[PDB]
Amino acid sequence: MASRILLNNGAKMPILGLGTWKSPPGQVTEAVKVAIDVGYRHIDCAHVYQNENEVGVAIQEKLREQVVKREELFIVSKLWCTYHEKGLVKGACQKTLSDLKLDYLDLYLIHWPTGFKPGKEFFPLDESGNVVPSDTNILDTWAAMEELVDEGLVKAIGISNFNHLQVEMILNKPGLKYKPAVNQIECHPYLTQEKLIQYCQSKGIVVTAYSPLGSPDRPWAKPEDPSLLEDPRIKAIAAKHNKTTAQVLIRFPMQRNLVVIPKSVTPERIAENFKVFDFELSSQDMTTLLSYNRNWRVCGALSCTSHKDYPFHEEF
Ligand SMILES: NC(=O)c1ccc[n+]([C@@H]2O[C@H](COP(=O)([O-])OP(=O)(O)OC[C@H]3O[C@@H](n4cnc5c(N)ncnc54)[C@H](OP(=O)(O)O)[C@@H]3O)[C@@H](O)[C@H]2O)c1
Repeated sequence: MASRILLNNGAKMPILGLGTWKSPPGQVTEAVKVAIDVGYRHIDCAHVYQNENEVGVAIQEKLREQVVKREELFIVSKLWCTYHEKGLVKGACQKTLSDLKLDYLDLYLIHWPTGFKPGKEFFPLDESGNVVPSDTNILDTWAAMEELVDEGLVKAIGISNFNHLQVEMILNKPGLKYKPAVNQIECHPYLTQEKLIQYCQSKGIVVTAYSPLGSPDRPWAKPEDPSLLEDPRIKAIAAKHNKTTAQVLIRFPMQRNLVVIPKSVTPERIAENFKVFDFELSSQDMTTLLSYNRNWRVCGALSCTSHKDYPFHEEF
């Protein structure tokens, strides 16, 4: 298992990264410092997570300490839904760069295919609770992303939570200049994503698996929801390999040629989650884990279900 995967922009992306959604601002600086100290070279960020300033403090300190060089890091962020308009994309990217204290991103993603009305609120609502869309379309937002490459702000551009017809819309865009390098999607044994993964990989688009542990800290969790980390069948596979359940859940996407971005703020877990390059799941293990699919989504975008670009009506 090599540590990096080749993207269709010619750059190499570390297959293991640190997630930062829900990482409290008063803990994420230490989390990222520890991660870099124990070998992580890829951090997954987003403006909407409201902690990029604190992530940036950690990155900058480790660069200043010469623990790593900038070229060895792979920093990812995402354009939030209220910035899909042509005239807002550059400023949104620049705010993320300023907060992360970087002069380029390795990868910048359209966070969701749905554009929302610009303004201070990340989820602008009408008086009856529906998200207010913007009349921007995917293709014009993509052209704005391409301009970021040509201005030197980002090395690669990609998409997140795009279904296969939305990916196809970009691939078929008139005048397409840069293909998406990555589609970042939810993926784990309860949402195995075979169809969308095969489609993206067949087009040379690398898939990143988010919520690989089932996001046990997601704010809308209910006690009755399935729990990957507690699933006795997954625990049994981990026991057989003398690894933790989380380690199996991280190794699983790696062996499907995916990038994976588990989140933790706990130093011991940050280190544990990186120790996944020393064992192999068998083909039988892989097929058994795939068999647990139940089309269960952590991130269903349930308040956007009437948006014209809502991604999860299509089968994939
Ligand atoms: N593009 C998108 O729309 C999108 C959506 C969702 C997520 N993401 C990205 O993907 C990242 C990962 O997904 P996620 O944050 O939803 O959840 P996740 O990585 O599946 O799970 C994170 C949770 O697992 C716990 N955990 C981590 N390592 C563990 C271990 N070894 N043993 C036991 N528990 C462990 C963490 O606890 P502690 O932190 O307390 O240790 C935290 O509660 C996000 O942070 C974000 O960067 C992107």
